[PDB]
This record gives sequence, structure tokens and C-alpha cells, in this order.
Amino acid sequence: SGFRKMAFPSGKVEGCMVQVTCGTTTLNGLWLDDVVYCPRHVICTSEDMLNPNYEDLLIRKSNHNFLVQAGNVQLRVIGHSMQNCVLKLKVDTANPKTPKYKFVRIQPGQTFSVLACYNGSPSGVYQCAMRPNFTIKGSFLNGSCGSVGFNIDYDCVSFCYMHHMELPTGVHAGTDLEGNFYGPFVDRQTAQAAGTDTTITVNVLAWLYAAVINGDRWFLNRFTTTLNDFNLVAMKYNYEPLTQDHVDILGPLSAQTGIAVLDMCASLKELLQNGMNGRTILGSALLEDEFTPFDVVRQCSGVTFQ
Amino acid sequence: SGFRKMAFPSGKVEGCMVQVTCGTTTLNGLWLDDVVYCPRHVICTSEDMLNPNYEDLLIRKSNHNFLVQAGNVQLRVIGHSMQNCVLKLKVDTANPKTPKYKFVRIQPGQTFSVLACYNGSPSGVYQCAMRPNFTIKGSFLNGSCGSVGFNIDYDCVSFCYMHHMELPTGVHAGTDLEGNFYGPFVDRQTAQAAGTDTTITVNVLAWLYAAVINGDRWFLNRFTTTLNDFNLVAMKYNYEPLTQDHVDILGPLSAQTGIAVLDMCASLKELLQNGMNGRTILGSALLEDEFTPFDVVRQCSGVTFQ
Ligand SMILES: CC(C)C[C@H](NC(=O)O[C@@H](C)c1ccccc1)C(=O)N[C@H](CO)C[C@@H]1CCNC1=O
Ligand SMILES: CC(C)C[C@H](NC(=O)O[C@@H](C)c1ccccc1)C(=O)N[C@H](CO)C[C@@H]1CCNC1=O
Repeated sequence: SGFRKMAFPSGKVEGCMVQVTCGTTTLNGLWLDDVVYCPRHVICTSEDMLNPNYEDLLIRKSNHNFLVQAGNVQLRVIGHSMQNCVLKLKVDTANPKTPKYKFVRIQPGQTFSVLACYNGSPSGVYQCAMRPNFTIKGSFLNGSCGSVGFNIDYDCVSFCYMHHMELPTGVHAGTDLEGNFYGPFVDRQTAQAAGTDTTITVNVLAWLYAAVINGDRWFLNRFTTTLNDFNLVAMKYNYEPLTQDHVDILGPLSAQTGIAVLDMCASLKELLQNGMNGRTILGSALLEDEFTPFDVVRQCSGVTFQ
Repeated sequence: SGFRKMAFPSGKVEGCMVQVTCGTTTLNGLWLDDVVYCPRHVICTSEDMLNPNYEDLLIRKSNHNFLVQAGNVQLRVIGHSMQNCVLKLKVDTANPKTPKYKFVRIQPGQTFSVLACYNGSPSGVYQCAMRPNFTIKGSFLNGSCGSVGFNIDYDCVSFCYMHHMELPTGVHAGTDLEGNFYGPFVDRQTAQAAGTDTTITVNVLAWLYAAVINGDRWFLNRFTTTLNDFNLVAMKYNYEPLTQDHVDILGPLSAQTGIAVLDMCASLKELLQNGMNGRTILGSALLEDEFTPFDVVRQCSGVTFQ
């Protein structure tokens, strides 16, 4: 028992990080087989970052202007191309540590682990959610770009995020690994507005199931509710609406704990209307919305990877 | 910017996990060079776990009664010995992925990353603190024992914890890698009492420095205080006393942010006396005490490992 914000084991992704330097700018790359993927602003100078024309700037670069370092080893670049907001540097050498992998574009509300890196080396790993407004609440400094977020399925690493920037409020924005930003952001040095952020209702419910599984049951009430009536109250408190697909996704938790989704909705309604009277659920004084139903099952049933 | 509960990159430790099976019981082992370290209750049956005599039970076992599996590969056991609450199984083969490592016994208040494993395979990684009462608030299921907690220094993995059990309230207890328990616990199936748990004051302060570094400054007051007067208020709210060594440890954060330790103590005093008026610090409605000063520096200055 116990419930913690757990990240995926990071080893398979650690073996793929490289450093990419183009002139003065250095950031992280992802080396899979014989291609290094990295953010395109690596070709910028500080002056270029205000108003960059990336197509222009890449025209000036040769393969040899990209210094790619894997540990102490320089990888010879033999080609380069730009795909949306990422660069693909073809290199001499296939990464012998390449895991089975996929590139995925996640949906809002979905979680993933970030391996925060500087100079091609890992600093730490944490778990994040793609927020409804297509930001993530990360921890990233100068030099972190090209860090990636991922999920694992047994042996397959699904890469879903590459880091590109920080937005006025200390939240973060990035791309899938085809270079398309999540949300309406661009890789340009400006304060960019994020949409108002909402709470991920299906994840709050999943976490309430995690609480019940772990014996923290005080918040359960005797009432039930309809999906419609719950989603009204959800609107008022800036909670995403709960769809029938979400109800289906919560099915296995519901059957394991004996508590129908809609009865859990009743309890959450009360929590939103009445707050918590300075009680905690799973050690938290706030309702937590960065565990998906699958995250709850993984942790609470001991799903492993290798 | 941003501040997250980050774990250490887990790869170096992932390469060391093995599965150890003795009859019906299976748990995790740590394979470093030609030795596998694992909890001694692996030699128990369910009946033995109530009242075990481990010396007796190990006498009955041959080297060949220990099935050690690294991935799909069975490692041949060529010797065994018991050191306090851990077994050391000497094996045929040195682990070629053994990192530079040390065994350390951490102090209460210190943090480390846990790599939660089942059947020798990783499930996830999270960060924990050794609580003042020598428990940790982990996430561990049946089969998790032999999972380890660690810190990294550049290239050196300091192993500090091996998991052995769960205590009545969903907290956890374990040993250093010489087999000595943290705290007064034993590896026996009984409800064991943990001391009352207290808050790690130096870590709360460090986290308040992390908040300031990240722009979340509302809680700072104009007052200062003396160490003595602060430690009185700390007693009342079940906070560990702050020593001069702790004040020294916070020195670098204090100099980076311009806020003397004792002035931060003044602000925390107010927080303890007045609570938070439903505000959050770094996204938390509670004062967080599982980041050490070093953890704050690592994250906020981008310290990496490889
Ligand atoms: C797109 C590219 C041209 C630069 C990008 N710009 C950026 O994020 O500008 C932020 C600071 C900003 C500007 C103006 C107004 C408000 C906010 C950038 O620096 N990305 C780094 C890459 O390593 C990661 C950043 C660094 C700090 N924290 C991160 O996550
Ligand atoms: C010492 C050894 C003989 C068994 C040990 N006993 C144990 O923890 O008993 C707990 C359940 C208990 C008993 C009585 C009263 C209150 C609590 C054990 O099972 N350790 C596993 C190992 O994999 C990890 C556990 C499993 C569940 N969560 C964990 O962390």
C-alpha cells in the first residue's frame, strides 16, 4: 500500500540522450537508430530567438556545423532535415541502446514521465500531465530543451513530448516528436498566453479510486448522481466534463472497489461543493488530477516493464 | 523554472535488479559485481513469517536452492551468507552493468529515490525521505521487497535502503545494505509501532527557498527571529529542532536568495502559527518537507549525472 507520484523507470530513455551544439547554443537530442531528434532553435543565436526564420537559418548550416556528442564520443552528422519544430540529424552510427519505440501524440489529461537533461546528461525524472490547455507544469531550466517525455508499455517506449519552452507563469510548452506543438504555441521568445486551465475530472476520480484502494474512505457519501447533473457542477468549478468514454475507462477501478463511477461522482460533487474541512486524501490537501486511471492500476497492481 | 518532486535517473540501478526465488517466495535482488543482495525473508514460507528463526532456515538451504534470474538468464549461485537482515548470494558471473557504487546509511530527513520492482523488473521510481521515526511513506506491494533506494553523485550510486516491510498505517520500513534496519523494526509479520512522526524543519525551509527562487514569495514577512525562539514554536507544532549545522547547510540557498536563514525562520513561524489562508506554495496547500537543501540546489541549478 501507499500511493506516490511515480515516474517510469528512465533507463531506456537515458541511453538515448545526446548533446547537440550548433555554434554557441547547446541543448539535448534524442538518438534513436541513426537519427538524432532535437529542437530547431539549436540553430539560433540569442538575437535570432526573438523573431527567428528557421528555414533561413538552417540553409546556412552544413552537416559539420552540428556537433553531436554521446558521452565523450562525437557522432558524425551526415545529413539534416527539419520537420515542423524539430531537426533530424542523420548520423554515422546507429545507437546500439535504441529501445523499441514509437512516436505518439498524447491527448490532454494524459500523463507521461519527463527525463530532464542538461548537456545530454540526465538531471532527474518526474511525472507530468498534458494540461487541458496544452501546457505542462514542469521543471525546466536553460539548457533543458530537447528533454523528452515518455510512457512505457512492457518494452516499448512511446515518446510523446519534446521540451521547447517556458511560458509566463512557469509552465511549459513543447512538441510531439514530429515537431508539432501541443497547443497554439510557437518557438519564439515572447510571453505567450495559455488558455485557462481546467481540472482533469477523470483523473481526479481515478485518484479517488486510488484513495479507496488504500483505505482512505472518509469522503465517500451515500448519494449517487446522473452524469448530466455531475457535469453541471463540474462546469461551475472549472472541471472538464466527464464523458461516457471516461466512465468506461474507470470501469475496472469501479469493479475492483465496488463503487460505481456515478457514486464516486456523487462524492466528488460533495467535495467540490463543500471542500475538505482541512482533511487530506492520500496525503494531499488538494484534489489531485495528474494520475490517469491506467496510472492508478499500474501502481496499485505492480505493473512492471524491463 | 518550476519545481517538481524529481527522482534520480534510474538506469544505473535498473541494470542491477534481479529476481530471487527460494521455493515459493520470490522477491528482488541487487546484483553488484558477483554478489546478489536481497532480503532474508526470501527463505521463509508464509507460516515461517510470523516467528521466523532465520539462522535455522538458512542452515537448511544449499546454494542450489536459490534461483537467481537476471532477465531470462539464471545466475549460478556458488555461495551464500547472511549479514543482519540481508542475504548475500555469491554468483558465477559479475554483473557487467555494475555502476560505481557505495553502501551508505542515511540520516533521518535525508531523501533518496526508490526503484520499485516486482520479479526483478522495475515498476516505477519515486522520491522519498527517511522520516524522523525511521519510516518511509512509500508505495510497495507484495513482491516489492528487495527494491532499493539510492542517491547518485555524478557517477556513483549510493545505495541506502532495501525494502522489507509495511507497517500498520501504510508506511514502510527497511534496512541499509548491510542489513541493519532503520529504526527499531524487525522482519517479522506483526503490527509494529512507529514513533510519532515529526516534520523535517530544515527541508521545509529548503522548500521555502525553492519557492522564493521560483517567484512564489507571498509568505515572506518583515520579521526575523532567534534560533532559540524559532525552535520553541517548532516544538509546539511537532517540527524537528533546527540546529546550527542545518543553518549552515541552508547557507548557500540563503546567499543565493538574499534571505537569511533566520528571516526565513520568521516567515515559517508565521505560517505555523497562522496557517496559509487557503493559499498554496509551489502548488501545495501543505508545507512540504521531503526536499533537502541539496535536492533544491540539484533541481534549481540543473545538476546532472550520467
Ligand atoms: C524557443 C527558443 C527560441 C527559446 C526558448 N524560449 C523561452 O522559453 O522563453 C521563455 C523564457 C519566455 C520568453 C519570453 C516571455 C516569457 C517566457 C527557450 O529558452 N527554451 C529553453 C531551451 O532550452 C527552455 C526554457 C529556458 C527557461 N525555462 C525553459 O523551459
Ligand atoms: C518480513 C517479511 C517476513 C514479510 C513482510 N511482512 C509485512 O510487511 O507485513 C505487513 C503486511 C504487516 C503484517 C502484520 C501487521 C501489519 C503489517 C512482507 O510481506 N514484505 C513484503 C515483501 O515483499 C513487502 C510488503 C508487502 C505489502 N506491502 C509491503 O511493503
